[PDB]
Amino acid sequence: MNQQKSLTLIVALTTSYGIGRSNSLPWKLKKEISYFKRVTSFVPTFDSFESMNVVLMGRKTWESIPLQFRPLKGRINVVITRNESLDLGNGIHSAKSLDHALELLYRTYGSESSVQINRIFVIGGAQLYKAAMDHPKLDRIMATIIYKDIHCDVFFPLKFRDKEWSSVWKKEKHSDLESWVGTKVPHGKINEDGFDYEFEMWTRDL
Ligand SMILES: NC(=O)c1ccc[n+]([C@@H]2O[C@H](COP(=O)([O-])OP(=O)(O)OC[C@H]3O[C@@H](n4cnc5c(N)ncnc54)[C@H](OP(=O)(O)O)[C@@H]3O)[C@@H](O)[C@H]2O)c1
Ligand SMILES: Nc1nc(=O)c2nc(CNc3ccc(C(=O)N[C@@H](CCC(=O)O)C(=O)O)cc3)cnc2[nH]1
Repeated sequence: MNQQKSLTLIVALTTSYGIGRSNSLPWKLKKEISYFKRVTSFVPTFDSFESMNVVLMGRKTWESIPLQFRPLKGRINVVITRNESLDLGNGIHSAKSLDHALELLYRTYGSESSVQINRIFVIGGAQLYKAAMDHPKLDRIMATIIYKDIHCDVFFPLKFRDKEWSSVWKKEKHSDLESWVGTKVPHGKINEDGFDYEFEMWTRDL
C-alpha cells in the first residue's frame, strides 16, 4: 500500500562523512558522477520495456543540481518539501515526506500506468538521508568513499562504516556490488584529479 519495495541510498562521502559544502558537492569527479548516473538509471534488460527508477531528493539537493542536468533524465524525480509553494517541473513530483512520496508513486504508477517502477533511490541531502536511515524499508547503501579530508559543512547523519554500527551494516563483496548494478565496476582505489575514491555496497537486514 504505502511501501512495498526496499529503498536504496546513494551517497559520495569522505572518510569523515562530509557530503557537501555551500549547497554544493566539494569535488569535481567526472567518472564518479558517471557512476551515479549508471546505478540510478540501470534497469534489467527484460524489464527494460516498461520499468523506470525513481530518485528521491530533498529540495536543497534539487536546487544544487545544475539547471542543465535537471530534472535527472531517464528517472522519475520526486522532491521532498514540507513547503511546496510550487515545483518548476513538467512531470516531476513533490511530496511532503518520504512515505507521502511512496504513496504518491504507488498511486501515480499503478495499473493505469504504462510506466512501472523498478528501483527507488534516495539521493539526499543530509535531512532526507536522516529520514531514510530511520525508514524500515532502507536496506542498502551505495557509497563512494573519498579518501581526502575535504572541508565540508554538511555531514552524512549516521556513521554506518563505524564500529558501533558494524553488527547492523555489513560491507558486501565487490562481485555482488557488480551483480547488483549489472556492470562490472572498478575494484580498489580510483584516482581522478588528485582524489582517491572507492565504490562500496553496504546492506542491513530488515
Ligand atoms: N555527496 C553526496 O552524495 C551528496 C548527495 C546529496 C546532497 N549532497 C549535498 O548535501 C547538501 C544538501 O543537503 P541538505 O541537508 O542541506 O538538504 P536536503 O536534504 O537536500 O534538503 C533539505 C530540504 O529538504 C526537505 N526535506 C528533507 N527531508 C525532509 C522530510 N523528512 N520531510 C520534509 N521535508 C524534508 C525540506 O524542504 P523545505 O524546506 O522545502 O520544507 C528541507 O529543507 C548540498 O551541499 C548537496 O550538495 C551531497
Ligand atoms: N555517488 C554519488 N555521487 C554523487 O555525486 C551524488 N550526488 C548526489 C546529489 N548531487 C548531484 C549533483 C549533480 C548531479 C548530476 O548532474 N547528475 C547527472 C550527470 C551529469 C553528467 O553527465 O556528468 C545525471 O544525469 O545523473 C546529480 C546529483 C547524490 N548522490 C550522489 N551519489
